[PDB]
Amino acid sequence: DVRAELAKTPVNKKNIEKMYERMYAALGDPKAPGLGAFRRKFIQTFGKEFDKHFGKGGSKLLRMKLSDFNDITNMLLLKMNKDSKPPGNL
Repeated sequence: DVRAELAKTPVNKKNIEKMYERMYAALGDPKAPGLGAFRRKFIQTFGKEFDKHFGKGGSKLLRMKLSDFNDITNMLLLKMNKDSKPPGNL
């Protein structure tokens, strides 16, 4: 959806970061209210790299071009989706 947003118009900063806020509030911060120990794994293994390939607060993503972002997130997913055993029990 940001891969559409970043190409929907000339790049639209406040809104592009609002989506990073959605993402990082969901899946970037380890200090979540009701975080599960399974999902914590993904956060530790990639929240770091969201700070690096994107910026903390989205700064790189706020200016980065879509041909880069597309393959940045493809690369992230190519290593996330590599394997990940879904949790068994609440």
